[PDB]
Amino acid sequence: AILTGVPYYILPSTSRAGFSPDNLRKNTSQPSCPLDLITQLRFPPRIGVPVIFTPQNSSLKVVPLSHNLNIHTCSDLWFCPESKIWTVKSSSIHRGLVVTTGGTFRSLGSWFRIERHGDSYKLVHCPRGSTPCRDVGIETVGGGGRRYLAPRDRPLAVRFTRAS
Amino acid sequence: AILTGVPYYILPSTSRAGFSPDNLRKNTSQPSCPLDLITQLRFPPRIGVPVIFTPQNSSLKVVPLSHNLNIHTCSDLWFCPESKIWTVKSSSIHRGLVVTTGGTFRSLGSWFRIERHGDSYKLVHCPRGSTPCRDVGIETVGGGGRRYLAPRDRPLAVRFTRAS
Amino acid sequence: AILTGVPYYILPSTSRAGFSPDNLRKNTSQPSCPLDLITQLRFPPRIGVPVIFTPQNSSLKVVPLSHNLNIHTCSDLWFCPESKIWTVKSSSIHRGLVVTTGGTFRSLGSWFRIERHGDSYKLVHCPRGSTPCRDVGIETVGGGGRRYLAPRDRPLAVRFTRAS
Amino acid sequence: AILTGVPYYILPSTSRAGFSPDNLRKNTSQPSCPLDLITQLRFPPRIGVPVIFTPQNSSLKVVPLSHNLNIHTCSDLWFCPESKIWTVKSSSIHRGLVVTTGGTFRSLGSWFRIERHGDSYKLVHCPRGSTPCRDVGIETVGGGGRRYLAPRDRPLAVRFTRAS
Ligand SMILES: *[C@@H]1O[C@H](CO)[C@@H](O[C@@H]2O[C@H](CO)[C@@H](O)[C@H](O)[C@H]2NC(C)=O)[C@H](O[C@@H]2O[C@@H](C)[C@@H](O)[C@@H](O)[C@@H]2O)[C@H]1NC(C)=O
Ligand SMILES: *[C@@H]1O[C@H](CO)[C@@H](O[C@@H]2O[C@H](CO)[C@@H](O)[C@H](O)[C@H]2NC(C)=O)[C@H](O[C@@H]2O[C@@H](C)[C@@H](O)[C@@H](O)[C@@H]2O)[C@H]1NC(C)=O
Ligand SMILES: *[C@@H]1O[C@H](CO)[C@@H](O)[C@H](O)[C@H]1NC(C)=O
Ligand SMILES: *[C@@H]1O[C@H](CO)[C@@H](O)[C@H](O)[C@H]1NC(C)=O
Ligand SMILES: *[C@@H]1O[C@H](CO)[C@@H](O)[C@H](O)[C@H]1NC(C)=O
Ligand SMILES: *[C@@H]1O[C@H](CO)[C@@H](O)[C@H](O)[C@H]1NC(C)=O
Ligand SMILES: *[C@@H]1O[C@H](CO)[C@@H](O)[C@H](O)[C@H]1NC(C)=O
Ligand SMILES: *[C@@H]1O[C@H](CO)[C@@H](O)[C@H](O)[C@H]1NC(C)=O
Repeated sequence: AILTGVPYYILPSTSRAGFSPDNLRKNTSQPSCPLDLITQLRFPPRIGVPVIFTPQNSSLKVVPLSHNLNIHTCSDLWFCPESKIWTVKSSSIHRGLVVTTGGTFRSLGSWFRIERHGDSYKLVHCPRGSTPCRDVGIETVGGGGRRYLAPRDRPLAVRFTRAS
Repeated sequence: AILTGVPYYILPSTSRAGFSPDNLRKNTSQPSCPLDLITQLRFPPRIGVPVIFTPQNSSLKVVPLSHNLNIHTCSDLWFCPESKIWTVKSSSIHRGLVVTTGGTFRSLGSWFRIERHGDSYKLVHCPRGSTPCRDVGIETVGGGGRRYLAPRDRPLAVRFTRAS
Repeated sequence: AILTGVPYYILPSTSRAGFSPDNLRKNTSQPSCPLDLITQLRFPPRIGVPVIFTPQNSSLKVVPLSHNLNIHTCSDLWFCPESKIWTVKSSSIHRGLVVTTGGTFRSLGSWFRIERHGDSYKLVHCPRGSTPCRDVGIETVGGGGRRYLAPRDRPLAVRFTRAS
Repeated sequence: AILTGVPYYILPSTSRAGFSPDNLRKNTSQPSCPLDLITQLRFPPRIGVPVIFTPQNSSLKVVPLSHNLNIHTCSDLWFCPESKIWTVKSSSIHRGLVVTTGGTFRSLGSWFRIERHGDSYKLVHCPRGSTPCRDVGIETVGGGGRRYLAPRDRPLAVRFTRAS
């Protein structure tokens, strides 16, 4: 059971290489962050930075699977003027959509879902909060060597583990 | 994509409780199986027994959506004299149509289709291989406590996991 | 130093999920194997089946990096009539090139190279034994849930470890 | 792809011995650095010190091949009064052209290009930002035992690793 409002790390189902907003990797003040990607921490594999899920249905203590929710990074340090809230933006250099921070709670572009996938989970992003949704996977194109979460063809199988 | 000929578990989109033909659940020799239902494994949830999809178009290597196919259970054990092939039968002791094994390849009553259902899928059954097709859902009436697949008004949203 | 004629396991740089020719996964006699893929062993991660490198330059005891070589599976069991030797074939369902067994030593399509990539290695496949080469990576398209090695855009970072 | 502004190690395509400006290798304050060479770290092999690429076209987010760019060392320590920017100087004590730091952004002598070299890459230097460009290779003459980058007839095949 995934709990509303409680911090979890998102990890690949088969690795301990977690994820962080880019601004937190760089760890310095930024004038702005027009495209703050969520990148994988790989050398060495590190747990990353937690997130919190907020179901569209405000009344729910347990996060429903396959239902609209918001995602935001849980971090007391933050080096962007923009929000911690996840969204999706278009990018030329990454040749399409990428997950980024700097969103807005309950906006049209803010909606993701957690869905079962094999014996674990996938994230999907749902434009306008409805189908058709797009799986969230790993991309490298335009990443210059790093891996970043993006709406993809192939979902990243993930699991959630409670933070600290 | 679902590949023709390859075994997949059928699973509810939000659950880990999969499905087995009753005869395999009982695991004992049967004199006949006039109504071998596909029952859900719930206590505890278990992935069940895989199936294989065979499109009506035998050229097809990838199973298409919204086209006639057969389904059969993938199991080396089999405790009924009848086949592993899925079909639909009427049962007054279940007040209506039920999914069962014991069908025949390419027969009038053997045709199902996989369709999109929101962010995932559903199975429908197509009498004589034509529309109207009816959604396959979960029933309980006359299951002696067990839940089993049956054509009904509301579909069961499902996902597919390649076996393993 | 990678030694000519000596068996190694190819592993991803950051996982213990190795690789096997499909025919060895199935472990039964096949009438033929028109497209025997090299698939990753993931549930649970397993070391896989070794390979042997044979440099184009027959005189060499140490495998040269960035030079033409052949690859063949090292296995006393074999369930295909075709060879253990790696090559690349076109596939419709996988939407392009895939690595397969069933090749021929020193043929035009038999040539791969091991090249340094970050702190480890990549495999590339070199049509006709010359540039331009294509990185070998992981693909899923048309794999029905499995991952298979294919000429790709993005290389799989790999390491080699001596077998048993 | 190499991204403008992002740090990468330059590494020989088949080796782990990378490169550092001499002043960083010595790690001691210098009164001037008339010829701060880029020397290879060999005993043992070490990845060295990253550089950043800046295309002459400042619009460009991805570094293109065969176009004028500047290179500079990425280091917070710096022991020369001169800059981190790469250039080429004549040195009669090295019998000819050598790569050095201490250049100036966008100057006549500051232009290098990344070109394809077989299955990998090479750096060339372009006097006045035009052809003919000369290959950058490794020399040793007058290096007091050390190997250093220098324009020459034979290129050093290189690869690039994003820093880390
Ligand atoms: C379900 O029914 C099967 C009946 O065919 C069982 O297989 C049989 O198991 C016997 C006792 O272990 C064995 O003497 C028989 O040879 C075998 N019959 C066949 C055709 O294989 C099966 O038992 C399981 O599998 C066997 C091979 C052992 O591993 C047992 O420990 C298992 O219980 C029955 N399975 C279950 C889970 O009840
Ligand atoms: C290379 O030169 C640097 C000279 O600036 C060294 O940094 C200096 O290290 C001193 C002794 O540790 C320290 O008191 C100084 O504050 C510091 N200077 C500056 C500007 O940072 C450096 O020494 C290494 O780094 C320091 C911070 C410590 O970690 C030492 O243990 C290191 O040796 C010299 N580095 C090497 C590898 O020689
Ligand atoms: C990162 O940034 C914060 C705030 O600027 C600083 O206090 C902290 O020490 C930094 N370094 C590391 C290694 O976390
Ligand atoms: C929230 O969820 C409950 C139970 O699933 C439901 O009864 C209620 O109507 C939902 N509220 C909204 C606003 O969707
Ligand atoms: C069956 O599928 C093949 C491959 O897509 C197609 O070309 C062929 O026309 C189809 N046959 C029928 C009867 O629909
Ligand atoms: C696989 O196949 C071989 C030869 O047919 C057989 O002898 C072996 O026991 C098989 N099973 C396993 C689990 O390796
Ligand atoms: C094999 O390699 C050696 C050293 O690299 C070389 O001298 C020799 O000419 C090579 N032979 C062939 C046939 O390429
Ligand atoms: C620089 O690159 C941009 C983006 O590709 C291009 O559109 C522009 O025309 C280029 N400018 C010059 C001077 O080449």
